[PDB]
Amino acid sequence: NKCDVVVVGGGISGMAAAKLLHDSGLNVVVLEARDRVGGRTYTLRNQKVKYVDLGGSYVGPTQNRILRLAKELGLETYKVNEVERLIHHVKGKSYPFRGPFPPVWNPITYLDHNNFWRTMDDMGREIPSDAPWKAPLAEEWDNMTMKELLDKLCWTESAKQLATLFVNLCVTAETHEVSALWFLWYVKQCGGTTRIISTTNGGQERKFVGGSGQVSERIMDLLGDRVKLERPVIYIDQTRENVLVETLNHEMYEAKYVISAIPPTLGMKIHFNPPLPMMRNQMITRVPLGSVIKCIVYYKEPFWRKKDYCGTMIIDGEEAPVAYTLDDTKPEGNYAAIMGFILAHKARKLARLTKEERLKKLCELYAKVLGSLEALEPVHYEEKNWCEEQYSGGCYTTYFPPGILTQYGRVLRQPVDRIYFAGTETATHWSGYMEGAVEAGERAAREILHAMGKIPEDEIWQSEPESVDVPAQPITTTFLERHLPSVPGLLRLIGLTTI
Amino acid sequence: NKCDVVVVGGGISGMAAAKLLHDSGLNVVVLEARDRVGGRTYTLRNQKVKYVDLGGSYVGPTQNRILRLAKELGLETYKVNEVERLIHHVKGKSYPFRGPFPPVWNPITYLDHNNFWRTMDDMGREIPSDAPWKAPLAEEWDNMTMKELLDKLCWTESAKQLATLFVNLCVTAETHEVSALWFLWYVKQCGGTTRIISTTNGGQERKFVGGSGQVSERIMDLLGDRVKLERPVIYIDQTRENVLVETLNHEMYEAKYVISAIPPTLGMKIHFNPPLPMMRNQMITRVPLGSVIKCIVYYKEPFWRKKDYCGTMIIDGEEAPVAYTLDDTKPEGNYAAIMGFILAHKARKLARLTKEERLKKLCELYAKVLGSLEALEPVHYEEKNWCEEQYSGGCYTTYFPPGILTQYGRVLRQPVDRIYFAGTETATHWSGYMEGAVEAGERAAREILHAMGKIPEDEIWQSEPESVDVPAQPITTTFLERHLPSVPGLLRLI
Ligand SMILES: *[C]C1=C([C])[C]=C2C(=[C]1)N([C][C]([O])[C]([O])[C]([O])[C]OP([O])(=O)OP([O])(=O)O[C][C]1O[C](N3[C]=NC4=C3N=[C]N=C4[N])[C]([O])[C]1[O])C1=NC(=O)[N]C(=O)C1=N2C#C[C][N][C]1[C][C]C2=C1[C]=[C][C]=[C]2
Ligand SMILES: *[C]C1=C([C])[C]=C2C(=[C]1)N([C][C]([O])[C]([O])[C]([O])[C]OP([O])(=O)OP([O])(=O)O[C][C]1O[C](N3[C]=NC4=C3N=[C]N=C4[N])[C]([O])[C]1[O])C1=NC(=O)[N]C(=O)C1=N2C#C[C][N][C]1[C][C]C2=C1[C]=[C][C]=[C]2
Repeated sequence: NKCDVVVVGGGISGMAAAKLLHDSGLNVVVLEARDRVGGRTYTLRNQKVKYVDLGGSYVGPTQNRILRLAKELGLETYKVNEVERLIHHVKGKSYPFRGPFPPVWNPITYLDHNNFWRTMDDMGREIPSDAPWKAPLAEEWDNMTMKELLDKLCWTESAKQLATLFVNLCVTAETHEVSALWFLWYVKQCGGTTRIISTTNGGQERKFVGGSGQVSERIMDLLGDRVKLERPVIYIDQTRENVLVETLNHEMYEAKYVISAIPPTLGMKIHFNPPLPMMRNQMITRVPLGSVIKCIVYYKEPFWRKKDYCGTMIIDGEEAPVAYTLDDTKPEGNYAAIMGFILAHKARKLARLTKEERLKKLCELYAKVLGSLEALEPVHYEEKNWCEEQYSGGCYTTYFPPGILTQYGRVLRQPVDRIYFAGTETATHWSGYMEGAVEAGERAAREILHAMGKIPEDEIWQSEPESVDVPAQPITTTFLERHLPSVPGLLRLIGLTTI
Repeated sequence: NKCDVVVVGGGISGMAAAKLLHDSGLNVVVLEARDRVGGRTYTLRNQKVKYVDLGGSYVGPTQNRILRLAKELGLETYKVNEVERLIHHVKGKSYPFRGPFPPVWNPITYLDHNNFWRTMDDMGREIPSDAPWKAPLAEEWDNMTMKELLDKLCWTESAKQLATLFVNLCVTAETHEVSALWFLWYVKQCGGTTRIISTTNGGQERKFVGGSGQVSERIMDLLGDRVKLERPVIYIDQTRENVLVETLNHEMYEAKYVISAIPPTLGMKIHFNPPLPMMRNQMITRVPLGSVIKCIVYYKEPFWRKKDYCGTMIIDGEEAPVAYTLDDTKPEGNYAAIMGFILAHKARKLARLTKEERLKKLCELYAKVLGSLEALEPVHYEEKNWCEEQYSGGCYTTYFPPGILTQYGRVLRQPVDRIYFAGTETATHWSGYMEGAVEAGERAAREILHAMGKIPEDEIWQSEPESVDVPAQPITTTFLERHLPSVPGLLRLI
């Protein structure tokens, strides 16, 4: 029944909020809809895989909050395999390469590719992380889809196709589904294009030994009986002195404050008294999550390594069920595996098939790309379709369709009386990730601490010291990369020299 | 507790479904979240206004289902005033005109305007009403916003601005918010551009005497104690032999079947066991409703009529809080009033103001456009901001952002085990309107009747005889309208 703060949702954000508040000496309850904690992270354990992350998994440099929280809980990271060559598969052909990005040899295509990435970052610099709607051209960029932006920016099909794959992979949505402003914000608040797509020195550098699900599990252990599983919140009443929170299984909870640590649209599952203010009421119907099936194919050995392939494949084209893979072999070199995401429309399309049919398509693709018959002999397969999750709504995170961020973005983390808003979607650095969940959870917790008069206002937003275990190399550009012209820039140079 | 069918939602669609099923001899319960029926229709009554529709109000020719249902309930329509001249206000200036559409005098602008409307209808003819995702170019049109389409089609700013107003008014959303495919379907399934925006011979021809809220109210009377007010559904359990439906106030209902007669996204407010199939699970997070405040300013007399103005104003520009008005005077000529919609981003922007501040902005605008100081002396004001409604989500209806209709559209009315889907959003003719609510409610009811073996499959979808009270004149085009070239067409000819 009675406590200081009810936290709705036991994912990383809710658990981090509850832990902070508990550590501060407050009585907290976590109400979790599912029979488990973790939310969009889920570590499956069986004999065949030992352990596997079926949701959120990767961490990297600049993600200092999740790294610190996990370290405190007794967890370790290991490096995702990127020792050998990456593969770029284009027009039914594989091109091995070293370094983070597939080389471009055609000089026009090179200028186009260079300009695209550069422009994405240039545009991002105009977008405040904590207030994207305050960008000078916010409205213009928000009233455009990423598809429209790509059509304007890319003078080659090659750049457009790779840019499209980049969008699909980053936000599990089609270029035509998402606001250009929102997507540009999303990339910028992750530290830019290089940081977001890189394995080495980027978001995909590392995984947790034993799985990411341990983060939420170990906090639950610390909180004891304070975490209530199978308690979906259905009703929040703020008419009285204490907030009343009701669950589906008929239980009633009373608190001074509430943290909502669920995906914004999942707020729809709760009936509010009094009704939510107009802007939030409408906002929560406007913010869908993306579509993804995470698939892991297991092999007897990491055979790709013997061919000097690290396991990273970037695969162009509609036919490919998966567009980006990573080696998912354990740090010990066993339980050899390839991880791939079936993204956006392909998640929708391929969900109609059986598990076995999906496995077959993946193996035949990998056999083609790696040029290896061994890819046709999987020993095991695991997958998770996040689109079917009632209490997630999708994965990895919430996307904003055109026009929504400028009109409703201000509302995202605006408190509603005694309800404060956590969840990775309300973060300002690595929003969408486990890192963002920690930031948002701890910030929401601190908002309540300030409301109670326990901390000053300037302590609500707290900086994080850099991890000593996972140091961040700065993102650099060469002179040529900075100053080489775009395609229209080169054409203008030709038109001017013709005088 | 126990019945044949639980209907979730007591708006027109749910009420029509419940009435049909009740008339067939089944035991029906209606579970309604609010302390009233009607949903997106609401008729306010007080001495100052007598009665006023604050939500859905207008009906017109081809809307035969709502007309028949209302007639059976003892209701009558009257004609919205369009006797005198309409006004097109452009660049701070009023241009009175007769007929449905504002004249265009510049020949290039004329060609551009003509081509736009014609192209909208041409495109719509390729879109099946019952399956828009089956249009030959469905993906292409769905992956584009209406803003993108307008940018391609309109060679003049004049046409683009008017086209924008048209979109805003029809679907309470910005051109950049909505799929081109969805919007083109929306217009086509209302009978085309002429039918959708016309007062005379169109969707705004008539209102119900006494208000549209009477439709749901009178059905509730017919159903007696079967309608349960203040019963928001929170949980539907389909694991057992009978469906279990739980409400917020702790009551449990058991039925053989369920009709969901709420806006698709409001399905999110219900916890499902077993979980919804993947496609619907995601669909209901992808389908927002538009943004609108309906505002009615009352005056001592319908003074605009004396100046040979009917009360219809089409008002261009960002500054104007309202872009289209209609005379809202009662058929008796009293309770003189002007109705306007504050739409899309302007609803969001102007909601921050007080009621009094909004009234002032409306009156000053009307005084400008009508050229009358009398517009500055309102006797009364009523408004309703539908964006604040927990159990509506907005108004008039659900819009589809780019990419959603082709990917998730098939799911809209696909049954989930024993749950069937009503609501105006699932209609194929005047979806979005009271008319569509009747169609969907009665069709959903008939799906259950067929599932029970009570009617054959070909009786699920039923045609409606034309109303004798509100006959439909066919939409015609002139020879020049059909064959005059577009702007690029004329340039190609040069
Ligand atoms: C799903 C997913 C996947 C598949 C993958 C991934 C992901 C995901 N991610 C993301 C994460 O996970 C997130 O962010 C997090 O987790 C979030 O958290 P939060 O905020 O906390 O939330 P959640 O989890 O959801 O929780 C919530 C909770 O609540 C609950 N509920 C609901 N409702 C309710 C409740 N309760 C009570 N009541 C009511 N009503 C639920 O149940 C839950 O529990 C990510 N992340 C990271 O970090 N990392 C990673 O890994 C991940 N992933 C992804 C990835 C991707 N990446 C990409 C980009 C670029 C690139 C890539 C790859 C490769 C290359 C490149
Ligand atoms: C709001 C609005 C406004 C402002 C206006 C208007 C409208 C609206 N409209 C629309 C209508 O109203 C609709 O469609 C209907 O109503 C629908 O119905 P339904 O389907 O049935 O649905 P609702 O109503 O919503 O109902 C539902 C119910 O449910 C319930 N719930 C929820 N949730 C829940 C429940 N329950 C239990 N549980 C749970 N969970 C609720 O509460 C409800 O009750 C329209 N319509 C028509 O027809 N007409 C008209 O008038 C209208 N309006 C509009 C108009 C416009 N127009 C335009 C276009 C073009 C033009 C114009 C104007 C001028 C010129 C031109």
